[PDB]
Amino acid sequence: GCVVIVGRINLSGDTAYAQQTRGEEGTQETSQTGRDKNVVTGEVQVLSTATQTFLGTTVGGVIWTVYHGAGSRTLAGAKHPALQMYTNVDQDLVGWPAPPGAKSLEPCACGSSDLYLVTRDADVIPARRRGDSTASLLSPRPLAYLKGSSGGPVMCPSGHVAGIFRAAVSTRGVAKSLQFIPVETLSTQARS
Ligand SMILES: CC(C)(C)[C@@H]1NC(=O)O[C@@H]2CCC[C@H]2OC/C=C/C(F)(F)c2nc3ccccc3nc2O[C@@H]2C[C@@H](C(=O)N[C@]3(C(=O)NS(=O)(=O)C4(C)CC4)C[C@H]3C(F)F)N(C2)C1=O
Ligand SMILES: [Zn+2]
Repeated sequence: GCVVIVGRINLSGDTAYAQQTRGEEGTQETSQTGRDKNVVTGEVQVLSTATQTFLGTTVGGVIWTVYHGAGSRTLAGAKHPALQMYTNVDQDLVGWPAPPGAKSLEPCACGSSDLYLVTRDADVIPARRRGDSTASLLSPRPLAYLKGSSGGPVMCPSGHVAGIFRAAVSTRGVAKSLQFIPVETLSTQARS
């Protein structure tokens, strides 16, 4: 089937919030068709398949997300579904051309180690960067609270995107660190 945009998160300005755009029935129908009547607004899109829900982040004109969520599927669009311009299983990364209305986030270059994840519910979860692709949670939290936020943005204090949430370091139901796809990896991405 198709990946469907069932919601959005606008990060510019005040404390962000999530905005639902479709329901169960409409998302199933639109994953069957591939025709998305709704307009695209925001920098972070809530994405769903017939079975899974996750996030995508708009950077450099492209909606990026995780392969373990979208696989090789297409993204519903105005007229027809959009084909993936980027696919990399090793990086767990996939990318579709950003349609009209999708606002891109600017890459981070400040070197700030004080990052935060924006979840699918628009919660802010801070973490201290300790490597190229890892950041330690300031407080451990149950893994279930992070589920469904893969593909969401890992942000710097300035509002620029340092990375894309990919996986969690967890033990016995409790997450201690986030692992993400560095933003520098999305610019050096081969338009297949
Ligand atoms: C134990 C754990 C937390 C479940 C697991 N940790 C884990 O593997 O830790 C190791 C050690 C340190 C980093 C990581 O190195 C391995 C990298 C794995 C990977 F991620 F690159 C990945 N490449 C794939 C490529 C092709 C096909 C399948 C793939 N499957 C993968 O990983 C899988 C998926 C990923 C996941 O659940 N991501 C999140 C999420 O919310 N998803 S989701 O939206 O609900 C949903 C399932 C709908 C899409 C953000 C974390 C949230 F839950 F916090 N996983 C397992 C984990 O995070
Ligand atoms: Zn920055």
